[PDB]
Amino acid sequence: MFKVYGYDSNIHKCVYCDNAKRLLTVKKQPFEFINIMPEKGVFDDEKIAELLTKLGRDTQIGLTMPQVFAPDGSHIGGFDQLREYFK
Repeated sequence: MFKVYGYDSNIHKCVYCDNAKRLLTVKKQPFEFINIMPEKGVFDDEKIAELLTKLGRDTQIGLTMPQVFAPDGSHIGGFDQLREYFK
């Protein structure tokens, strides 16, 4: 189950979510979504905090969404970056 760090609602846009979703489904792999903005304009301090630590030990260099994560490993990347993970 891949973890997608992005937005799944009317509180935020998301293009890669549409393709990335069918992407994993097409390859025949399960996954789970995660919204980093559970409010009309407020990110999730809980996930955001763990997100940074999950990334590494630096800062968010223009961190964009959606950001996927290994179902049981480490950060994989976005859509295209992940497509490489799926080959």
